[PDB]
Amino acid sequence: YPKNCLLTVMDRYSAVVRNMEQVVMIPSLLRDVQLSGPSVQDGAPDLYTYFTMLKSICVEVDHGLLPDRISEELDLEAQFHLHFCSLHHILTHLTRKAQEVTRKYQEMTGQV
Amino acid sequence: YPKNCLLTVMDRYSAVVRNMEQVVMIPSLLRDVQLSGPSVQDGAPDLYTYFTMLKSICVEVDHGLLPDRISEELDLEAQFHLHFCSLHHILTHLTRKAQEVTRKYQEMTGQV
Repeated sequence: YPKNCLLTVMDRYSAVVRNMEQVVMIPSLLRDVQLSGPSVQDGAPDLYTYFTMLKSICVEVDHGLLPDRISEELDLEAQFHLHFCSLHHILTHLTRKAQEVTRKYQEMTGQV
Repeated sequence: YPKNCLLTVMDRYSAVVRNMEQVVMIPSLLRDVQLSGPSVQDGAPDLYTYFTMLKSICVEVDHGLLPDRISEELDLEAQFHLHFCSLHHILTHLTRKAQEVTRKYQEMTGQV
C-alpha cells in the first residue's frame, strides 16, 4: 500500500489523533483557546470544540466508516460524513451491479 | 472490522469485480448489450462500457485510493472520484491540524 493513498492516510490520521489523546491530559485547558489564532465572542466554538471534532472523526475512521471562515473548518465533520457515506453507497450499488454483469455473461454464453 | 463498514465494502467490491474478470472471458461479447435492460441508439454507452467502468473503479479501490437516467449510472466513476479525493484531502488537512493541537497543548503546559 502506497504512502499517498487514502487508506495509508486513514491510519496516519488515526495514529496522530491517538497520540493527541495521550498528550492532551487535561482537555479542559483547551476551553477558551481561540480557533482564529489568538470578532470571536464568548460561547462560540473554540479549540476544545475542535479537538472534540477531531476525536469524533477519528472514531469513524477507526470503525472502518459505518453509516472568519473557520466556520468551514467545523463543517468538515459533516462534509467528511457526506463523502464517506456516498462512497459506501456507490461501492454497495456497484457491487450488486458487477454481480449482475457476471450473471448476464454466464447467461449469454449458456453457462446457466 | 464490522460487515457494514466502508473498508469491508471495499474489498467485497474488489472480490466481486475480480471474480467478474475471471468469468468474463470474452469481453467483446458485452459490446452492443444495452444498459437499459434490452431510446438508445448505436454508438452510445453499453454493457461493455459499464464493465470497463467497474474495472476502472476497482483499480482505484485496489490502490488504496491514490489521487433515460442511466446517464447517472456512468457519472458514478466521476462522483466516486470526487468523494474519495475529498476524503483524502480532509484527513490530510486534519492530520496536520491534530498535530498543531498536540503542539499547542505541549506549549501551553510548558513541555517545550
